[PDB]
Amino acid sequence: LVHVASVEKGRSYEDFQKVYNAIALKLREDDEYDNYIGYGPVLVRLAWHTSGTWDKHDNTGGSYGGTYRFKKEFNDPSNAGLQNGFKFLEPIHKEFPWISSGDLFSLGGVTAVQEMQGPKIPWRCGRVDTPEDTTPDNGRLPDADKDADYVRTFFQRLNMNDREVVALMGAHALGKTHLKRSGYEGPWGAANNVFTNEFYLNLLNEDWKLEKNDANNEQWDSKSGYMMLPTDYSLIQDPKYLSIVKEYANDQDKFFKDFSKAFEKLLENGITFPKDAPSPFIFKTLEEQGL
Ligand code: HEM
Repeated sequence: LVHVASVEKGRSYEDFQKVYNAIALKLREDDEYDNYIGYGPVLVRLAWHTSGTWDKHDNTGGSYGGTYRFKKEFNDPSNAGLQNGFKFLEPIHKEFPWISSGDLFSLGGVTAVQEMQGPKIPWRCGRVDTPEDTTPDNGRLPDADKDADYVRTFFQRLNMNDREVVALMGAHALGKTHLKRSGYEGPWGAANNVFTNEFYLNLLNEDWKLEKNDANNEQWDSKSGYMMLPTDYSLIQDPKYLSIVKEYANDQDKFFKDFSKAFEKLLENGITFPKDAPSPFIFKTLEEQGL
């Protein structure tokens, strides 16, 4: 099945910059969430999980249809906690009812990365809501208790190569694991609502110990109070991933550029953009606008 991008009727860059801005202003205002981490990280994860159900083999799942709004997908165990990002976006959608669900979930992620001082992420409009029976089944998002071979094979289904995988994983600088959500507990670093290459630096430079958490799952822990999932740690166990981790730990600009490309790609998988579609939009941050 082909999913052709269809611009919300009559809308242009300024309309979407207004949606961006409303997201960004609420991110600033609603600062208490998650012990003052704020909503940035969970909005990035919402964008990824709503895109990451895609299957390149038959074009099922993906960001286009905004199917997270249906109960089979919002109740996926893999999505536990993302309801907080959805609730955040509800007043945004009420103010701007013309935006599609897929466009809003993906734009939330872009806006969060940029407002957290991350790279610019070009973003295209035109996702169209599809019906409840197009919702992908549970089980397409990845397990955390696995090794590098698992990670590499998993991401082939999303058409991501080694560099794209290691770059995307750098988003684990953000937010934290929550025991009641995923069976893992703790942040990956100190700067968890500012977008930096800290994930790679901590992988290489902390002294990690393999411990069991209070849900009886293994995770890697440091004396600084940081953690890594087994799938994170696999990036320094596999020699191909290790090389790339070292590259990003040593070049913040390269990480930013490669993350931006991979994240846009993730958010666009499955979508056909007509030859005469608008060019991708690059939104200004609140700071750049003086707001
Ligand atoms: C092998 C792939 C991956 C696995 C197994 C994985 C697993 C996890 C787990 C278990 C959590 C903690 C959930 C919780 O307890 O709240 C988490 C959080 C998160 N993940 Fe991933 N992840 C992967 C890839 C990614 C990618 C590709 C991105 C986005 C580019 C991403 C962004 C995030 C963010 C931002 C959080 C923090 C959420 C919060 O603080 O609420 N992850 N991930």
